[PDB]
Formats: sequence, C-alpha cells, structure tokens
Amino acid sequence: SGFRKMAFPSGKVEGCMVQVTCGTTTLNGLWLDDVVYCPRHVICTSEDMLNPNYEDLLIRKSNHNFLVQAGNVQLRVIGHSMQNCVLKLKVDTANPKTPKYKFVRIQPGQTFSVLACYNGSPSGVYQCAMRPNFTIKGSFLNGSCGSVGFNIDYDCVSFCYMHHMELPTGVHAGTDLEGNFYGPFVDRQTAQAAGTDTTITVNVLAWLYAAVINGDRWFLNRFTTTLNDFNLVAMKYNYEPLTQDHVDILGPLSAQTGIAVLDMCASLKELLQNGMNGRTILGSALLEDEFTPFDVVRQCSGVTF
Amino acid sequence: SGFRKMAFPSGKVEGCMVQVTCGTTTLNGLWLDDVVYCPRHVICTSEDMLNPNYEDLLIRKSNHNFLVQAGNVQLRVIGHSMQNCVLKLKVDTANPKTPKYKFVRIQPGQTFSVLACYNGSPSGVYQCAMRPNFTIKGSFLNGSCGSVGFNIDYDCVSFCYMHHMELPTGVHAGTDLEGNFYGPFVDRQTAQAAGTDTTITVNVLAWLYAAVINGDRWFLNRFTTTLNDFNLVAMKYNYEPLTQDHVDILGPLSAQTGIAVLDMCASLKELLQNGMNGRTILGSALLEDEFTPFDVVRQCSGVTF
Ligand SMILES: *[C@H](Cl)C(=O)N(c1ccc(S(F)(F)(F)(F)F)cc1)[C@@H](C(=O)NCCc1cccc(F)c1)c1cccnc1
Ligand SMILES: *[C@H](Cl)C(=O)N(c1ccc(S(F)(F)(F)(F)F)cc1)[C@@H](C(=O)NCCc1cccc(F)c1)c1cccnc1
Repeated sequence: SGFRKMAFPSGKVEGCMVQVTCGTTTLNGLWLDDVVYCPRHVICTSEDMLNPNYEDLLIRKSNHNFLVQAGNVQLRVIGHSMQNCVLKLKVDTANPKTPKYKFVRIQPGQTFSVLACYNGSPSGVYQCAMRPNFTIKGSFLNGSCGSVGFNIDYDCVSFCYMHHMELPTGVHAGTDLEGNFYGPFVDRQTAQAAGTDTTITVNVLAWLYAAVINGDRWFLNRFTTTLNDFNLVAMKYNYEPLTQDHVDILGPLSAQTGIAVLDMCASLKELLQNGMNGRTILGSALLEDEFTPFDVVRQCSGVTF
Repeated sequence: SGFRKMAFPSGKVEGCMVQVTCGTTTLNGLWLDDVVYCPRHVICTSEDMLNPNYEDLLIRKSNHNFLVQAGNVQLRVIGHSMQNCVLKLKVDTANPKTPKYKFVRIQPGQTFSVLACYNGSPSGVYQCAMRPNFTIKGSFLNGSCGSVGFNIDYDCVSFCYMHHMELPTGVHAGTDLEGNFYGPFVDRQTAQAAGTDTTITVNVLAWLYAAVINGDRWFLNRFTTTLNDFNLVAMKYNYEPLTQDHVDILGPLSAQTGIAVLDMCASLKELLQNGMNGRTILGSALLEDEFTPFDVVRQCSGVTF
C-alpha cells in the first residue's frame, strides 16, 4: 500500500553524464556510444545570449575548443555538428557504460524522471510531466542545462528531454535528444510566453483510481455523467477534454476497481464544482495530474527494471 | 528556480541489491563487501508469521538453505547469523560494486531516499521522512522487504533504513542496518499502534524559507512571536515543539532571506490558525514537512555527489 511520486532508478543515466566546456561556459552532456549531446548555448558568451547567431558562433569553434570530461577522464573531440538546438560532439572513445537506449519525443501529459546535474555530476532525481503547454515544473539552477529526462522499459532507457532554459515565470523548457524544443520556445534570453496550461484529465482520473485502490473512497458519489456533460465542466476548470482513447486507457483501473470511468468522471465533476472541503486524497489537498494510467499500473503491480 | 521532492541518484545503491530466497519466501538483500543483509522474516513460513520464534526457526536452517542471487550470478553462502531483526549472510565474493558506505541510525524528522525493490531489482526511488512516531509513509507492496533508505555525502552512501513491514493502517516500519526497529514495532503479523504522529515544525519552516527563496511571499505577515507563544500554538495543531537548536539550524535560511526565524514562526501561526484560504505554496494546498533545512540548502545551491 501507499502511493508516491516515484522516479526511475537513475544508475544507467548516471553512467552517461559528462561535463562540456567551451570558453567559460560549462554545462552537462549525455555520452552515448562515441557521441556527446549537449545544449548548443554552450558556445554562447554573455554578450550574445540576447540574440545568438548559432551558425556564426559555431563557425568560430573547432574540435579542440570543446572540453569534455567524464569524471577526471578527458575525452578527445574528433568532430562537432549542430542538430537543431543540440551540439553533437564526436569523441575518440565509445562510452563503456552506454545503456540500451532510444531517443523518444514524448507527448503532452506523459511523465518521465529528471536527473538534475551540475558540472556533469548528479544532484538528484524526480518524476515530471510534460504539461499540455509543453513546459515542465522542475528544480533547475544555473548550470543544470543538459540534464536529461527519461523513462525505462526493463533494460532500455528512452531519453525524451534535455533541459535548456528557465522562463521569467520560473518554469522550464527543453528539447528532445534531436534538439527540437517541446513547445514554441527558442534558446535565447528574450521574454517567452508558455501560454495557458490545462490539467491532464486522464491523469487526475488515474490518480483517483490509485486513491480508491489504496482505500481513499470519500469522494465516490452516487452520480454518473456523459463524456459531453463532463467535458462541459472540464473546459470551465481548464481541464483537457476527455476522449474515448482516454476512457480506453483507464480500462484496466475501471476493471480492477469495478468503478465505471464515467462514474469516476461524475466524482471528479463534484470535486471540481465543490472542492475538497478541507479533506485530502493520497496526502494532497489538490487534484494531482502527474500520474499516467501506466504509472498507476506500474506502481500498483511492482514492475522492476 | 523551482522546488521539488528530489531523491538521491540511486546508481550506487542499485549495484548492491540482491535477491534472497529461503524456502518459498523471496525478498531483497543489500550486498556490501562479502556480507548480504536482509530481513530475518525471510526464514518465516505462512504458518509462523503470527508468532515466529526466530532463534528456533533459524536453527532449522543451514548456509545452503539461503539462495542469494545478484542478477543471474548465484552467490555462495559460507556463514549466517542473526543481528536483532536482520540476517547477515557471509558469501564467498566481495561485491565488486561496493560503494564507500556507513550504517547510520537516523533521527526522527531526518529525510532519506528509498529505492523500492522486488526480486532484487529496482522499481523506483522517492524521498521520505522518518516521522516523529518512527514510521514512514512510503509505497511498498508484498516482496519490497529489504528495500533500503539512504543519504549520500559526495561519494559515501549512508544506509539508514531497511523496509520490514506495513501496519494495518497502511504505513511502513523498518530497522537500521544493525536490525534495530525504528519505533516500538516488532516483525510479526500482529496489530501494532504507530501512535500519534506530529508535524516536523523545523522542516515546515525550512519549506516556508524555500517558498520565499522561489517568490511565494503571500503568507509573510507583519506579526512576530515568541518561542513560548509559537509553541502554545504548535501543541494545539500537533506540531513538534521548536527549540533554540531548531532556530540555530534555520540560521542560513534566515541569513539568506533576511526574515528572522520568529517572524517566520508568526507567519506559520497565522497559517495554522487561518488555513491557506484556497491558496497554494510551492504547489501544495497543505504545509509540507518532508524537507530538512539541509535539504533546502542542498537544493538551492546545487550540491552534486
Ligand atoms: C544553462 Cl547551464 C543554464 O543554466 N541557463 C541558460 C543560460 C543561457 C541560456 S541562452 F545561452 F541559451 F543564451 F539562450 F540564454 C539558456 C539557459 C540558465 C538560464 O536559463 N538563463 C537565462 C534565463 C532567461 C531570462 C530571460 C528570458 C529567458 F528566455 C531566459 C538557467 C537557469 C536556471 C535553470 N535553467 C537554466
Ligand atoms: C516482506 Cl517481502 C513483505 O512484503 N511483507 C511482510 C511479510 C511478512 C512479514 S512477518 F514474516 F515479518 F511474519 F513478521 F509478517 C513482514 C512483512 C508484507 C507484510 O507486511 N505482511 C504482513 C502485513 C501485516 C498485517 C497485520 C499486521 C502486521 F504487523 C503486518 C508487506 C506488504 C507490503 C509492504 N511491506 C510489507
């Protein structure tokens, strides 16, 4: 019993983190095979971060200008290129600790573990959701850039996120491992709007299923509803519309609990319209939307990697 | 910016987890040097868990009855003993991945990372506090026993917790690595009272400092108070008494923020007496007490290991 925001075990990702230095800028890189991946803003100086011409900046740089360090071991750079917003540094040595891995572009509302790093060394590990507005609410200081987000499936690490920036609002923006930003963000120090964020409805419902599995039942009501009627209420409270695909994905939790998805939708409506009345669910006084239905099933049947 | 419940990176602990089997019971063990540590209830059968005589049960067992497996590699058991509630299995091989490590008995209100395991394999990693009543609010299924709690200081892992049991209430009890239970708990299937839990006041105050550092300031009031007066209010809301040692430990956060500790105490009193009025602090609609003042300082200056 119990339900917690659990990260993946970070050991396999720890073995790939390196430090990348170019001039005076130091940030984190990801060493897979004989390639090191890092944010291209490593080549930027303080005077060019307002409007960097990355193609012109990268031209003033050669392989020897990139200092890559894995622990105390200095790697030798034999090639550099730019892919979208990431730099790929070809090194003379294949990482002996390279795990089985893919690059994945995650969809909004999916979750992943962040290994926050400084100077190529790990600080800590937390579970995150890609918000509908393609930001994350993380914990990231100066130097955390190049820290990565991942999921694990048995032995394969699926990298989905590289940390690039903090917006003036205090939320976090980054790219996939091909260097394409999630959302409309660019890698320069200019004001950027994340836009209206919404609550991941399917995830809140997964969490209400988690709650019932663990004996929090007080919010279960005698009412049912319709996708259309529920969705009229979703839009009012800035919740993502619920679709039959969402309903289909909750099916295991429905089947487990014998609570029909639309009956949980009616429970959720009463909470949105009435609040929690100073009560709590799984230790929160708010509705939690950072657990996918896969995250509930994983946690509740004790899936190992 | 941002503030999150961050666990330590789990790589060094992953390399020490093994599976321990005795008869039909399988649980997790911790392989350090040539010793494997596990809950002694590994020797118990379903018919003896209500009132195990551990000394009599262990007598019916020999080294060959203990099956220890690190990945697919079967370890050879050349000695077994019982220390309090843990079994120590001497194996023929020193763990090649043994990290620099100590055993530590943690104090109530201290925090640590749990690597939840099944069949000697990691599921995930989360940050926990030892509650004042010596329980933890974790996520643990059948088979999670032997999962460990730790803190890291640069390169040294300090193991503080081994998971033993779930109480009928759904909270979690365990031992230090010398097998001494935190709290009054025993390792048998009998009803056991955790007792009244209290809120870790010093930790709530650290978290209010974290909140101010990150720009949540709405709860800051024009009132001050006294340790004695604050403590009159603490006892009413089941909060631990605040002592000058607590005040002393918050000093860095005081000094950083220029908010006197007793001024934060007055802020906290107004919240306890008035509630949050549907507002939120660092994304919670409740007062959070699972960050130590050391956890705030770590997270806010980006300490790596
Ligand atoms: C990267 Cl190691 C880092 O921590 N950055 C960072 C620094 C510079 C740039 S860039 F170079 F790419 F010029 F473009 F600016 C990106 C990221 C910190 C950071 O985000 N600095 C800029 C903050 C800012 C201000 C106004 C408008 C913006 F879009 C951005 C950083 C600090 C904390 C967390 N992550 C990153
Ligand atoms: C250990 Cl792998 C495990 O998951 N246990 C467990 C099983 C047996 C015992 S024992 F053997 F030591 F006999 F003593 F019971 C301890 C722990 C699960 C568990 O706790 N089972 C007993 C539950 C229970 C019921 C009533 C009163 C009690 F004190 C205990 C376990 C399940 C989930 C999380 N942790 C442990």
